[PDB]
Amino acid sequence: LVPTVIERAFDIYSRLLKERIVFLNGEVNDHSANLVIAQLLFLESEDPDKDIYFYINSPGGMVTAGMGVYDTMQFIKPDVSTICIGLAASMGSLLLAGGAKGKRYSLPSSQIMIHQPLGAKNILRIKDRLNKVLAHHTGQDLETIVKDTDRDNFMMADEAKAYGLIDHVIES
Amino acid sequence: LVPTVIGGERAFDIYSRLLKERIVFLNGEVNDHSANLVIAQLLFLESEDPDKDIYFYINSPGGMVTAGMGVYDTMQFIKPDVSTICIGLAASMGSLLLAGGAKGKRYSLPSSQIMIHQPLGHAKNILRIKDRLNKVLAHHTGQDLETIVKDTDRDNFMMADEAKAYGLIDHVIES
Amino acid sequence: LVPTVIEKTAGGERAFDIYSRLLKERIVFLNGEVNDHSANLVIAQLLFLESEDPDKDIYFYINSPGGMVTAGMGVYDTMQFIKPDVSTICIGLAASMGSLLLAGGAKGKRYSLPSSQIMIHQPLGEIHAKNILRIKDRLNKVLAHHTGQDLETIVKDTDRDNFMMADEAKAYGLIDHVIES
Amino acid sequence: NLVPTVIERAFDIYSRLLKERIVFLNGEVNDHSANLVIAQLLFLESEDPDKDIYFYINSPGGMVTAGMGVYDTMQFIKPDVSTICIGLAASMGSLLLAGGAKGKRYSLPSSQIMIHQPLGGFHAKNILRIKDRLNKVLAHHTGQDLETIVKDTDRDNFMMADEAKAYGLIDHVIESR
Amino acid sequence: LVPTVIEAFDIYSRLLKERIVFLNGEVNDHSANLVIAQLLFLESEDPDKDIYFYINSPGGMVTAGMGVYDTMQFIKPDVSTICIGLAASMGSLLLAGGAKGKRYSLPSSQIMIHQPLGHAKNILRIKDRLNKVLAHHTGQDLETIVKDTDRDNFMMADEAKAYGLIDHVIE
Amino acid sequence: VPTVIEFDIYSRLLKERIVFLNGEVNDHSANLVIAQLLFLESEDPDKDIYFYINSPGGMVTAGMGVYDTMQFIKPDVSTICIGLAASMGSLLLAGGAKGKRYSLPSSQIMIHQPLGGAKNILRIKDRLNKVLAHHTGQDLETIVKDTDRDNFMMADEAKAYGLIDHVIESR
Amino acid sequence: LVPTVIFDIYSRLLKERIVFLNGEVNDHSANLVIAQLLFLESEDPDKDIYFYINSPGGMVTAGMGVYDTMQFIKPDVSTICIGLAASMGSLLLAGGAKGKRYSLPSSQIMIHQPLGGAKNILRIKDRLNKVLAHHTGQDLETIVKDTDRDNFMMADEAKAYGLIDHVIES
Amino acid sequence: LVPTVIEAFDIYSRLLKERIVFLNGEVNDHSANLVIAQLLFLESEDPDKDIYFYINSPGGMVTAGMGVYDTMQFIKPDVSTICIGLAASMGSLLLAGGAKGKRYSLPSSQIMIHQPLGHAKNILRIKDRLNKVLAHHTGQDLETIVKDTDRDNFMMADEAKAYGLIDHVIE
Amino acid sequence: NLVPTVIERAFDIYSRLLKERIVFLNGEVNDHSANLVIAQLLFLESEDPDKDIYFYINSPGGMVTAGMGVYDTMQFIKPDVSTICIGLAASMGSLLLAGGAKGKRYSLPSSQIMIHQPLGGFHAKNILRIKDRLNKVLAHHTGQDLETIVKDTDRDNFMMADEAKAYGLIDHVIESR
Amino acid sequence: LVPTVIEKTAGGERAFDIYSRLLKERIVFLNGEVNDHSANLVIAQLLFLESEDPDKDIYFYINSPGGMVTAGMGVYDTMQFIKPDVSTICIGLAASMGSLLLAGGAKGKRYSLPSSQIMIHQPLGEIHAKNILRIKDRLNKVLAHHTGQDLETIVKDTDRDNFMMADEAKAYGLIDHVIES
Amino acid sequence: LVPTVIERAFDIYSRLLKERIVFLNGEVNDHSANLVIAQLLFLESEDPDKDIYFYINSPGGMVTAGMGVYDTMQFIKPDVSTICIGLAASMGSLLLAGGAKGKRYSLPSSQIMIHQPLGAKNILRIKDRLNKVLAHHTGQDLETIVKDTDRDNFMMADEAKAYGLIDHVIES
Repeated sequence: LVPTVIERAFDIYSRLLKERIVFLNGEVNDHSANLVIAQLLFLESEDPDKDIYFYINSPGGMVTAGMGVYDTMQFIKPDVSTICIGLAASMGSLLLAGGAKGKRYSLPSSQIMIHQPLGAKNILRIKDRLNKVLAHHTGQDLETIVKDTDRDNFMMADEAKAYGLIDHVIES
Repeated sequence: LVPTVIGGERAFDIYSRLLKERIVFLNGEVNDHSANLVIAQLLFLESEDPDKDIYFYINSPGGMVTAGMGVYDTMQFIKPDVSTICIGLAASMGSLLLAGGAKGKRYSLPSSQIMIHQPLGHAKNILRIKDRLNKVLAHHTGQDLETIVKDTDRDNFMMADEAKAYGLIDHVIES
Repeated sequence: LVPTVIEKTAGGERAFDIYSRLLKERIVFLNGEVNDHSANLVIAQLLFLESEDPDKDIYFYINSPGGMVTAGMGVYDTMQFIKPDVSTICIGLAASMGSLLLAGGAKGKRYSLPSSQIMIHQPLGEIHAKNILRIKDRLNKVLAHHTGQDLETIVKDTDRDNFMMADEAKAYGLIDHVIES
Repeated sequence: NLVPTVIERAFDIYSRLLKERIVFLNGEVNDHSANLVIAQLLFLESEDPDKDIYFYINSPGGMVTAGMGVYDTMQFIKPDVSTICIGLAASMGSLLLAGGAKGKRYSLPSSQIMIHQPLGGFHAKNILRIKDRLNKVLAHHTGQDLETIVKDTDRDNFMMADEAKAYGLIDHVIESR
Repeated sequence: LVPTVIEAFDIYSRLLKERIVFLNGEVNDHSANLVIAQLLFLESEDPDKDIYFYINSPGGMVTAGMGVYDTMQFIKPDVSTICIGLAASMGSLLLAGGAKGKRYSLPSSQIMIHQPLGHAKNILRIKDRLNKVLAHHTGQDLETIVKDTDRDNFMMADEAKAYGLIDHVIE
Repeated sequence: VPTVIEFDIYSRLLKERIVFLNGEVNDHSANLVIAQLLFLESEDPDKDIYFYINSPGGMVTAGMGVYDTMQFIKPDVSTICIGLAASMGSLLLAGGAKGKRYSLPSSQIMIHQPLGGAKNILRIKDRLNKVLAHHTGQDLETIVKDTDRDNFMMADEAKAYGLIDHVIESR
Repeated sequence: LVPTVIFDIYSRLLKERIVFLNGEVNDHSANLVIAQLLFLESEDPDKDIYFYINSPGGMVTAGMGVYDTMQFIKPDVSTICIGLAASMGSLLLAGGAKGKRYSLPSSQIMIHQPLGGAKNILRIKDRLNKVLAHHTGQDLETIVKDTDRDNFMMADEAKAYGLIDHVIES
Repeated sequence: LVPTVIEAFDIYSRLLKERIVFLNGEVNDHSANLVIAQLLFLESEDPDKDIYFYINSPGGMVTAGMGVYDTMQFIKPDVSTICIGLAASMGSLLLAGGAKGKRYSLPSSQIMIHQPLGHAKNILRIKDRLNKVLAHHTGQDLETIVKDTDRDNFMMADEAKAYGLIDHVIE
Repeated sequence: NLVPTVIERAFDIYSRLLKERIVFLNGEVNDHSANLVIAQLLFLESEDPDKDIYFYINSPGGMVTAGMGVYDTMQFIKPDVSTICIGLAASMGSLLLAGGAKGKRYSLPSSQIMIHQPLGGFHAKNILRIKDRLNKVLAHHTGQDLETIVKDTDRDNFMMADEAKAYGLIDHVIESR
Repeated sequence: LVPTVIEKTAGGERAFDIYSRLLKERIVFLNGEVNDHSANLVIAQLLFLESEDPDKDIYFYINSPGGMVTAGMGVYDTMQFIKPDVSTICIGLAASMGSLLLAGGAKGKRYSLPSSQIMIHQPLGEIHAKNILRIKDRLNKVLAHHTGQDLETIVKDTDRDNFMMADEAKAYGLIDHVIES
Repeated sequence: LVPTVIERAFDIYSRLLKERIVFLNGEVNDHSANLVIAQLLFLESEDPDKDIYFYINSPGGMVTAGMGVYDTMQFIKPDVSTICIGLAASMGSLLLAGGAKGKRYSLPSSQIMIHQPLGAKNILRIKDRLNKVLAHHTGQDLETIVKDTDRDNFMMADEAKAYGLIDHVIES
């Protein structure tokens, strides 16, 4: 179902990749997470000083995979600007939240959710790290995050901006 | 995979032919795969030319709200005006994407079915998303919210004629 | 679907999938379960990169929960005996054969991103005997070699499901550096 | 669909390594996987009858008729076929490994080599005198008497690379570089 | 999966350039029709050069398979047959119907003339035609062929050479 | 399965006015309990029913039919939790007769009711909170607070909370 | 599976003229009710039947065979509700003896019936609304409006609507 | 399938007459609830005679399984435990929670205190309670129990006797 | 559902033969099939602790923990358990057969007896010292040294009834009446 | 569903399924594929009938295409070593183990109905060897014994799928009488 | 779905079996054929001189199984009267045809078909025996049967009586 473009033959995502556009669409997992990392590493290699535009529509997924992407965004040289174009739940909100400071966006009707669900024992811990990371990027107190996450504090686009997950709603 | 000149194969198919003329299809269920495709095509057509109008032909029974509203917003906030043409069925998110078309360019073919009811899809309180939908359906149609809220409650069915008078479309292509 | 990159290289205006493009930088990926299919893709790529140059480093990005011990052994062995240093970089998970593959990288060139998780549990995974699992001792020596750890320590922690964050794996000796910029 | 690929449908890593006369057997030997090896071995022979072939083997074995086809093709064609074990060579896998050119049969050190060949072979009764050509072939390449081969092919014996060198199944164990 | 050659050709396409065709796996309309297409194609390219038909099959459909046999027969170029692995049922017939003096097997192959079930009962005078075909090409008495087909006679490369199913075993 | 006289094991225990709810609360399982409660009412309406509960809950519709049937029959329905009382199980356990609700010490009790069970028609949610509050001796304000999160409880806390009256620690 | 008395638990409650519709109304579930109603009528034609309902409804054809069997038999069919009554469950609840239709407070009654159960021949849906209008006491144009709408009603509202006589609270 | 006795009793029913109960296979609501029913039934028949609880289980659900443990504890009669085959996870706990001096194993059985995954992360202070239970009944230090549970400590009948999981090995 | 049955749910042929203290193991040893034997062995013990039990075995084996449960139950209970092989006794099947009362272990003459015990046993590593109690048990009942048992339990050796008598796995081969 | 027969027998007014009722006349049935489940029902019944009387004949009605060789061997062996003569009667098919079971009946008491079909093909049907199929020789001797036929004749005709009508099986020695009234 | 009767508890077929009524319903196979043989053997044993009523509604099935039943009907002492109560195709017609001379019936609307379909090679032969058996019971020439069977000569109840498959149509 994916169309093709010229300028050479290109699928549409591949064409949009040339303009430094990366997509995450649907659930985060070893396949979808590793392809984002692959595109990010590639775009850094082409130009280490040009911004990348990371469009996110995700109900989240695996934490190991998602944190792989999150780390990669922080530690590549380029600024990864994050746009939410539908949803950003679970790891979707964290990857959104972890975009480059001042370049985190959402469309108005999207739904940002910050609760990280179920998907060895003392090992969470990981959850503490997700709260500490969300607190850095939003600026909230760690306590505020810990109270707000073990509860699916659902938020519209304007509510997420107040909370510090994104920087700008796109009304234009 | 359609009639192909020469999934992610190497070919120039019918949809790739018509994308060169800025035409875009939503055919079938709205979901993460299908919605992201529209949004990808809309972003692509904008970077090619930000002034030329896009022709977004729609035949959907609806589906996911989050993904659907993601398309709606993209239609609104890209510079190019998006024309909408209903070519069979426009229910739930189909009707909202249709009705969300640029002012003056919201078409439907004579026999099409527009249905404006929207079904569900922790939480319960969280479905004030239904109020965001009702505002936007009122904003584009021109109807009152007390009408839109009540009228978008029951499974209301419209032929193209009724969808013009209601305000979901601006014309009906008899010529 | 996998994205596609078009380039030139004094040879032609060539077209690569995103992974083949990164293979030009000597970047191989192991992503997901270690089985025959995925272990031979890795091994294939390592041989290809050696055939192109046996001295330039290889950067092996690992995000695996593990899998087959024989298939992973092939990869581990391939990493040791091709001429170029295989630098390993963990970008999510490295459990079981994955943590052996991560720890089997060149001295001083094993990395992990900060949020990655590493487990050194070596689970049970045609017909052959229990005493014939002296494959288990080889894993434990391979790990004890590469970590700098006492063999008794590796035997104690491998039948324990002992989970570690990135920096803890640094402490234990599974990696050399966590990546912080 | 296929895996790390250049295009101009696509030119995968196995193809790229076939330009270098490198061939794999990965997973169980069957009609599909065995004919692929046979077709590569024939193609490589026709490109250049004199340059060597490098056959990297990771297999639990499988079909005897299919595998014997591969085995036979390796002796038939003009090129020396070097064999390298890169994980498992079991049953037909061990036979194919052991059937590489004299002095050019390698194994990685962690590899497991199992000469036991189990049922099914495919109608089947005493006409599993296929089992006797198996053992003659295995005897010829190893230098073992036919007694020991029959003894050891009917018991599930497991060898690491060094026992496999000792036994004659392979000439070298890659312990370096 | 099938590797590719650049000069993008799949490996069987590239071997087709050298007039080499394969029957691998079960004989059925699809696989039989494929072999027929290749034999047709190669003749139109050159009707005077041999074709090399490598066979690893356990047989299968009689109609489909006899279609392949008939095409081998009635095309101009000699079709030389080489067994690599198994030749059972319609595989052993197709092996045995290669050009005279040009039927081969590699020495570890297994050849089986028995042909099972794969209409009416009286319409297995198709069975009679197969046994004639096998008799003609082997040199054997029809009585011998009919004995050895109802029995599941299993032959190695040497036995098949002695029976007349193939002309040479090659090393 | 198992059988006895002085009848499966569950039928035998139904003579001693004992009823089990075991596993998911659905139209099948709810109705058997309702049917058992009704039968026990007609057999002797003064005497007490002992209702054992080990369930992660299920349907609200099916579950509340059991709740009502406990209240609006003659007998006191004494509840005991013997493993798990989640979702509707918490409520059915909480809805036993006044002063007659028990739990075994290792039991886990969870008042949260998940979405399974459209829109504002989830005012049912307020009837649950009210039903709980009324039986718990706890304010609608904290009851809604706790049912909006995955709030686990041991038998000790459940008693202090109000959900049960006695934790069995003896004979 | 199901317990035993002295009979199985449902048969023993049939000894006291109690009948259950549990889960979906279909050929199988509806015919069991229909056979139980006939049996109770043959045991004593005057005594009241008690018909507990917990259903999301289902097949219109089968569910209307049982609704007719309630009217056609002599015994007054008391309909009690114990959790849910949607689609045919709403109709079978309403179709009980006037003076003897009951519910429990937490129950959820829904008059809406789905699509699944010739096109013009679904004039059957207009018979449905007539029969509801007859048992409720409402005008027909109120019923056709309300059905087609997902209008959820709890026991106190269902009393006001005419769908039921009482609400049990003791 | 289960044979029948006439005196039609199934064989487990007939052994119930001699106060013998089985946990065979995985511990889950169904199987756990069954065991609880039998322990309840046998006490009402006679609260002063021992019960003989034969255990061949690899464990399973913690909630369900602790329900069985608690019932064994708090009923009047001693529940003597006998391991025939396997006692892993909730099986080894249930074995170990039998009456003091009356916990048995046949000499070839395999006993494993390790308990895996089968809510929230903080709600595995259930893990703490299990390790207390195991510590209490074994006589071991909680530190030892916690070491040996996170490890997959596999014990034979003799080792389990030495550890205090059982009181006797019998021949 | 069940098979040739009297009623007064039903009284099948296995029940009718259980009145005669005859017990079967039919098909693979698992938690369901093994506990059935254990429950019968216990029931027969409780009916009458002194009269013998006749255990007719047709099994490819299966689960070691489950089967050892059966094995142990046979030694535990008071009654002599006679074992009769009626087709296959393999792995756990051969162990159960061999674990019958001294002098009361029979086999029909066409039966196949295979002492090879394969994986899976069930987490599993050196804790397959279950394998060492297997061999001690097999050694005790047969009279074979532990060497020979370890040698022969790890190779797929097949015995007809007369080799099984010779080896000590059974005391008698039913050649009459 | 299986029909049910009610009777009396100085014991009670008992109730049998149709097969248990015929078991009172010492009639056992093997119907369909020989496997572990069906071979033990047969063997169970044979032991039961012997336990009731070891001298009264048993009438074993066979309609099977065959199946497992070990399971059928059990039945064949059970037929030889219980004290009462097992008369066999073929009522449809007897192929493979079924024809061995039919032919394994008591001397002079093996029957078939006229329209029955008998094949003596012994097909291939945990892990063990090819030479270990000297089970095949035992079948061939068991058949050569019971048929009166030369062992070479049985070896020739068993790998041939040699089909026979009832009266042909009489000629070959597989049965004694065809039933004609 | 099968009801129960008194006089003792009885399923309906079991009750009807006491009046010497046997049923074959649906496809002929090892299960359904062996149960008819079992009932026939049983009814002979109860009374060897009382007729048995064999009601047949069958599309036929396996020939080995069906010929097992056919033989049993001929060689038990009782006369097996055969009634067709719906269909009697393939082996259904042969079992119908092979009822006791003068006691073979059909209801008027039933459909008798005499073609034996597909379900080693020279082995048919069996088919020759089916034609010879059908010729005995009907009285037709063997040639007539051989021509008429390798063709699905379909027949109503009155046409079957003319042909000799049954003796009487039941119009009363």
